[PDB]
Amino acid sequence: VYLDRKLLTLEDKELGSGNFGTVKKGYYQMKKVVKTVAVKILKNALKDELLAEANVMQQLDNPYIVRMIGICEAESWMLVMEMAELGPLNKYLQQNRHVTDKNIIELVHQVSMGMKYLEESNFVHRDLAARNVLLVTQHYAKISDFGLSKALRADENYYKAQTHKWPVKWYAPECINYYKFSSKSDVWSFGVLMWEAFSYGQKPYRGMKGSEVTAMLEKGERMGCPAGCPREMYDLMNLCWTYDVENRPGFAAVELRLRNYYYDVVNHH
Ligand SMILES: CN(C)c1ccc(-c2cc3ncccc3c(NCCCN)n2)cc1
Ligand SMILES: [Cl-]
Repeated sequence: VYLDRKLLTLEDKELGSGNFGTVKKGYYQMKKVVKTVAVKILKNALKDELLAEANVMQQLDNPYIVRMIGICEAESWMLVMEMAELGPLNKYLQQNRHVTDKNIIELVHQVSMGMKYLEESNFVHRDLAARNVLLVTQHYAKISDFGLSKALRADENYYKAQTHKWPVKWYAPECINYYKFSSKSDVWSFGVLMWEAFSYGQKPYRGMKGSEVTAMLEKGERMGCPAGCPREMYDLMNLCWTYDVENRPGFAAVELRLRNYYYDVVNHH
């Protein structure tokens, strides 16, 4: 949707940055109330990527996915989104070390619900990481950052990339080796995201080059169990890290395992 620039107010507060430009906090006027927003502003191919990112967000409607308000064509191209005011999950857990395991399970289960919907909708995220999980509240997570997302063709269950700056530590072997991105590749990333969440926002494969990560994975080696991570949660991360794409579970199976485990945790102690 095309938004009116006069109805938008930008704050000095920078929420994010990259080659595209920045993300700033703002306020947008709705029919009656005013809405707090996060605005992706482009620096003045880069314009087309923003419109495709808006096109994907327009098509998604789920409680666990950041809602887009619209696009604003003014001093620059802007993508206006509802703000998840607690911000990225990795930074939040680095600053709040006392969040319980039950609370982490709850948040990771919400991400899996959002991804089950994306899988059902036949979109591939291609940038699933804890930095792209945003907190609305300490008990409500949403998936953001659809800049690399693709709508799958009607005849294929994967997107084939033509070019190769990629978040390689979050990518499945088939992505790195064959440039093929499927919902199962997003499951691998989700396993890295789970490790990050139970490691209170620690970076995965710390001190390792992307090429050293690839070699460790090719040898059947994986990151260890995070300190105090429940065994059932670590077993699920390893299942997400199944090398062969055909034996790796899809998001329906991942979400069901997280649902049953979470409702078992809440029913106990
Ligand atoms: C508390 N704090 C430091 C903070 C930082 C970032 C956000 C925030 C919220 C957003 N909400 C909706 C869409 C994008 C959002 C965004 N984006 C950019 C990077 C995300 N990988 N950042 C909020 C608070
Ligand atoms: Cl990386």
